[PDB]
Amino acid sequence: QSNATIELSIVIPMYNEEDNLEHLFARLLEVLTPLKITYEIICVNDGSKDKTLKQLIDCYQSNRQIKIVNLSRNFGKEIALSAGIDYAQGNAVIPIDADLQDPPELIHELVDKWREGYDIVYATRRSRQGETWVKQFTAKMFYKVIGRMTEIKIPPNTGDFRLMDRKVVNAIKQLPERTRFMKGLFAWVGYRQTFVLFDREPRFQGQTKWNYWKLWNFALDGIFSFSLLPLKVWTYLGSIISLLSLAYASFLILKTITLGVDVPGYASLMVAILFLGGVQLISLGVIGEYLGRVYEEVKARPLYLVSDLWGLEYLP
Amino acid sequence: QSNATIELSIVIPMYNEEDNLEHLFARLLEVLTPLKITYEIICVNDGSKDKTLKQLIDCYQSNRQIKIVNLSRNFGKEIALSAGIDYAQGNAVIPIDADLQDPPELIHELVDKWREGYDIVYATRRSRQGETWVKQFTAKMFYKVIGRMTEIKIPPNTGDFRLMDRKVVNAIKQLPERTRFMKGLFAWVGYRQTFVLFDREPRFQGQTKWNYWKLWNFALDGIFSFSLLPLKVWTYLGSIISLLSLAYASFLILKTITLGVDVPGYASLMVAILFLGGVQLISLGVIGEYLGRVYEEVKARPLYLVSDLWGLEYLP
Amino acid sequence: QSNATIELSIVIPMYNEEDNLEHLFARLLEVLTPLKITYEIICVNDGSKDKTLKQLIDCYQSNRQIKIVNLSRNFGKEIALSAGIDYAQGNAVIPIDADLQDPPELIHELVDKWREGYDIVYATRRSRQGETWVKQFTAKMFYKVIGRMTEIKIPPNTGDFRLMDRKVVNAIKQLPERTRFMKGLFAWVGYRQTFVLFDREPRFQGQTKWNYWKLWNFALDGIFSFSLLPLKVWTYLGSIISLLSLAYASFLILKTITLGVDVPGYASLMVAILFLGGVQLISLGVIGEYLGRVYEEVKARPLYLVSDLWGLEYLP
Amino acid sequence: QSNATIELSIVIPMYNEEDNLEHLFARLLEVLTPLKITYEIICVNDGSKDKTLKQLIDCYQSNRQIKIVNLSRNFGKEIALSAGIDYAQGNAVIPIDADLQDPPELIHELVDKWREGYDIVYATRRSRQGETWVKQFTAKMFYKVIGRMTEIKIPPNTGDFRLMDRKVVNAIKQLPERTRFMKGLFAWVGYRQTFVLFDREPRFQGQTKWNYWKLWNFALDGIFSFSLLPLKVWTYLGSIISLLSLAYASFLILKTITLGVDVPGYASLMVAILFLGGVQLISLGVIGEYLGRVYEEVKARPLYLVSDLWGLEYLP
Ligand SMILES: O=c1ccn([C@@H]2O[C@H](COP(=O)(O)OP(=O)(O)O[C@H]3O[C@H](CO)[C@@H](O)[C@H](O)[C@H]3O)[C@@H](O)[C@H]2O)c(=O)[nH]1
Ligand SMILES: O=c1ccn([C@@H]2O[C@H](COP(=O)(O)OP(=O)(O)O[C@H]3O[C@H](CO)[C@@H](O)[C@H](O)[C@H]3O)[C@@H](O)[C@H]2O)c(=O)[nH]1
Ligand SMILES: O=c1ccn([C@@H]2O[C@H](COP(=O)(O)OP(=O)(O)O[C@H]3O[C@H](CO)[C@@H](O)[C@H](O)[C@H]3O)[C@@H](O)[C@H]2O)c(=O)[nH]1
Ligand SMILES: O=c1ccn([C@@H]2O[C@H](COP(=O)(O)OP(=O)(O)O[C@H]3O[C@H](CO)[C@@H](O)[C@H](O)[C@H]3O)[C@@H](O)[C@H]2O)c(=O)[nH]1
Ligand SMILES: [Mg+2]
Ligand SMILES: [Mg+2]
Ligand SMILES: [Mg+2]
Ligand SMILES: [Mg+2]
Repeated sequence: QSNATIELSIVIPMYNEEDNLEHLFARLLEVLTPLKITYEIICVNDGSKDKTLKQLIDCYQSNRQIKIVNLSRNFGKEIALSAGIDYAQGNAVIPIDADLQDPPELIHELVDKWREGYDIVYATRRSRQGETWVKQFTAKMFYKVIGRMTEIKIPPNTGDFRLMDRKVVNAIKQLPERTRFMKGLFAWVGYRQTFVLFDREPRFQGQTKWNYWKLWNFALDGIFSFSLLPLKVWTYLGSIISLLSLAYASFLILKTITLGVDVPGYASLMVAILFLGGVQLISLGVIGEYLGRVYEEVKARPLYLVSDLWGLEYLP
Repeated sequence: QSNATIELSIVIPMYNEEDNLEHLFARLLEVLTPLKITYEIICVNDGSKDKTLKQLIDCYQSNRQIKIVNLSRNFGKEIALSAGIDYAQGNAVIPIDADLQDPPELIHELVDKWREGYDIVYATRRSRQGETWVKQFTAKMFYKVIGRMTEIKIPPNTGDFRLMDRKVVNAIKQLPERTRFMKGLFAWVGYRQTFVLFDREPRFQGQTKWNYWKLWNFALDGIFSFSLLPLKVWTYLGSIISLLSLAYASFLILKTITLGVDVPGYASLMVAILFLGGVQLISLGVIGEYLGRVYEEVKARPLYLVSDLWGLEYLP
Repeated sequence: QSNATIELSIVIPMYNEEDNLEHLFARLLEVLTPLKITYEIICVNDGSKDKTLKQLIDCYQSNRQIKIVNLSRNFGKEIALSAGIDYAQGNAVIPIDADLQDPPELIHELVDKWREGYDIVYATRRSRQGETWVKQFTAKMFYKVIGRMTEIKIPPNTGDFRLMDRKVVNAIKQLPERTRFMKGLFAWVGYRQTFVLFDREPRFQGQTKWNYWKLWNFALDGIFSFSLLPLKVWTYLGSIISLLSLAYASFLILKTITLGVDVPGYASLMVAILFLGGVQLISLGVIGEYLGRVYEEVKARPLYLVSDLWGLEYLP
Repeated sequence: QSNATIELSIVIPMYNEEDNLEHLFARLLEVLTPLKITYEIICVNDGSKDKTLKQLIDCYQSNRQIKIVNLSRNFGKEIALSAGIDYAQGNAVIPIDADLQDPPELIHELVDKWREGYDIVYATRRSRQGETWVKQFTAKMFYKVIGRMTEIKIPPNTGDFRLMDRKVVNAIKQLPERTRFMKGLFAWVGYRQTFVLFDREPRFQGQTKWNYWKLWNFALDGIFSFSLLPLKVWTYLGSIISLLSLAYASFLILKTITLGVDVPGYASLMVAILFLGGVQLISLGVIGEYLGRVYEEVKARPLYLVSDLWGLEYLP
């Protein structure tokens, strides 16, 4: 009997991952055989510049569970993951890395948490460990900032290693977004979510020169995709500055009448500067409010997500 | 004979509404039985953190008229109402609250007004009563402001308790909008609209610490979704300021030629400040006009709504 | 034999047009009978506040050529025309006014020009005549301005009285736009276009107190929907102002070194003011360029329009 | 046996190309007959103002390989090319010019490079030659700038003469964009790309008065469609200016306390000017970041492009 129903999809983005395919596939097979479930392995070639696709085709010829999504260009790991998840058909989908920095054995644990009713199972590191103090402090500050500014609650130490139920995968597919912060998006599609702790081996504990410009832009993407306060604060700042300018002008007139001293030219210049700056900041704040509305409209997120229905059929 | 056609949908958003389901359903059944019409009760669980969904499933098992829309997350009362209306199939749809602050008996009156040809029947409180003076004054000022700025006429004292005909429900479904002001949207879909007065009981007359930041943001949403004047005023303000700067410069030159006194440096600085501020305000106004056009485009409201046709079929 | 193919659609937007329906329909029938072609009359009730819809239904009961599009609200004459054209099915579509200020007899002439191969036949007044000098001068200046700024060539003295071939009607339907300047849109869908001159009778020559705020907003819509120069000029203005500030600073330093006089504080303030204003104007210009790109994207106009094909089928 | 499968499409945009059709078609037939492949010639009349369409119809009557796309208006060469490619159905598509400035014989070479597995084959001039020094320097500077700012790598000396595989054509059709920089778009859809060198004949080496305003706007389109840095730089500039203002104020206070001299009015004015300018530049930078996100959303580019699949079917 052929099930024809994939229970588990393993999505691996690959970029120059030759001389890693054999070990990765051996470990994955060793982990996935005891699970006794139908599975597929979607390997997404993200424009590799070496003999990765050739070895992938060699493995695909012999192993029926291997499928290849060959992207035209190198789009990056996140976009390769998105493509692999788009082409995945399992009831659960697990993104994993080809270098096996995240132990594939934990897949089993994830599957267990998936069978207890959880729709998202994050694989979270117990501690950051090998990451430098600067990286840890910046990550902690970013998470605190995004928690304060936004209404989403991104769990700590969560990477791309996770299990997503088919329902969560379809919810993520319902989000047409070109500027995606995946951590915030997974927090936003709030289903039954849990986490499984795992200690990453010292082989991959810390070895990375982080490009802090890329990290800064990633944090900016996360903040801007889920908060509009940076656009709203300016109208109130302009109102405060204009009020200060008006109060200063009133005080200058009061000193002119009660002391008989004409207002100095620099004081009038300061009043005009503050008033014009506040008016322009109010205009910028109104523009920012309307631009936030436009951004919300063009992100085109669903108003809601239905997780379960009783007595009703799902709307197309 | 099975009608298979729901005449009335009752949409109830629920968030932690356990220990209220029994009384709510008993009152609703007592009201809806004499109506002698087929009905459904769409209960929308908006991510309740207690045993609300369990009791909802218990009620759904026994009562065939109860259906449950279980949202993945807590999206808020308005979004839960939107989801329930999306899943409703009655000829008329009535959003009601689970705490029964709005008397369900008035449903009957609403249905009567629905059978007289009205497409929207608002349930309006006779007086605000228990609301504090600050709340009443802010609401009155907001309604006056939105009436002056916009072309819509939002009726006073209207809440979410209302009856919408299927035609109005479909018109609202035709509005893809992520930043929705529902009061203004219902005013904008102008069908045959009336209201039914009702005095809310002292049990729910006034007990609420209003978060005026949330109210302010709600008013901002309402003003910005139906008015573009806050974007347009800035170009005229900049034109006025630039004209004043040019007139001041002309007066300074006139005093330089007729009195033989060279222009003081502070006067020239003031002229430059005013001219640059006016030019930047004109630029901000042009940007605001184009941003208002962009906002109108991305709101993607239908150009018109057809209420009735004679000799023609409805366009798909 | 029943043709079942409407050759001509007459679209009439109506708002409080009772006591005009009898004369309008009599004149239209007198004009359209000699044409010996199948026709329909789409009357669009734009939320009339009198017994217009009742008389329209009375006429529709007896006359098989009358169809009624009843809009939910009063959306305005232009939107009512858009709805009527959307519901029209004739090979040619002619928008006409219910008061018959434009002679329906000219319809015949329009039809003639339609049979000579022209896709758009404008009905143009020979002279403005009754319009005041202010109105004529403002219209002439607006048309000159829109001709200079844009690449479209809006013909003079063209109103809503025109004939549009089905191909032009479908091209206009291909333009999803919520901020529409119909004159510019018809110029933009450039098919075989001609005009027929007609002298409007003194009964409707001039009687109108034009709301120049509405006319100004209409002109702004026309300019902004087909020109982006108001967004682009600001970056060049800022560049010029910044260059002037830098040159002034250089001249001040040159006078400081060649004359031994330290730069006065007001001169340094002026340099800073001009430099900051120019930098902010460059920023506003870059924002305006990107906003113009966004506006072009969200207007979603077709890249091209195909008028004829040889050896190919039309793309869906 | 009728193949019914076009192997090669030749897309020719034509604008006033009468007295060139005979030579163009003779040369094209001479080149395309030895290829021994099925082909079509899509001639796109871009609103020609002479007897171009008549001769095109005459040629289409006799030659079964000629098809005509008659655009309603003159939309420009690039849009005419887009329409012709949209109506092309060959496995490979080659845009060529009607004046035959690019030798059609090179088509053969392109086809050869297409059969070696390349999806895009650019026809690149060996040297610019006849172009003036100003044109060459501006082109080189523009290409260096777009290479530095963006992540795309536009090949040098590439024109519209190229071969695109059906897969690349479909990828380009997947890009709904009204503001298109085709060079950057072809760089962005990164498939197997190569180039074929060709020396353009002295008949077309250099004869052109380039409109540098149009070239400047084209370069602006290219930079803005693939870079957001012009929107991002302003927040950092504002931060720097605000920091300088704060440092200047601190230095002034330090001199006030350590020297006992009250701060001059011009110094305080300068501090206020710099602080307000920096705050407004930060606001403009935040607006620019959000506007860049909006532009990315409304460009609606696909997240990825799949070039090949193994074990999976293409997603609809
Ligand atoms: O453009 C691409 C496309 C796919 N992949 C795949 O992504 C998987 C793992 O990516 P990897 O580069 O090994 O990242 P990590 O090991 O998880 O750690 C990263 O941590 C930083 C951000 O997490 C990155 O900037 C660093 O490159 C890297 O050390 C592998 O299968 C790769 O093939 C890439 O890395 N880059
Ligand atoms: O996130 C949610 C989702 C659903 N519901 C449902 O909405 C119904 C009624 O909502 P409720 O909180 O009782 O509001 P009201 O009784 O109508 O009065 C409100 O008046 C203010 C705005 O109307 C609110 O901010 C206050 O929370 C509240 O006092 C109930 O079925 C709730 O279960 C919520 O209230 N919050
Ligand atoms: O909201 C609506 C909906 C439909 N119509 C119909 O439009 C037709 C003609 O409109 P009308 O008001 O008579 O305009 P005109 O006679 O063409 O002249 C106008 O010229 C100005 C702009 O053209 C308008 O602002 C003035 O109201 C009016 O004098 C009639 O069938 C009306 O019923 C309106 O006028 N207003
Ligand atoms: O609006 C249109 C529509 C179609 N075509 C067709 O495009 C082909 C070639 O265009 P052409 O005008 O001859 O450009 P080039 O010979 O490639 O060189 C150009 O180089 C510059 C930009 O490449 C242009 O601005 C100059 O007009 C021109 O010298 C011909 O089949 C034309 O019919 C146009 O040129 N303009
Ligand atoms: Mg790794
Ligand atoms: Mg309540
Ligand atoms: Mg009239
Ligand atoms: Mg040429």
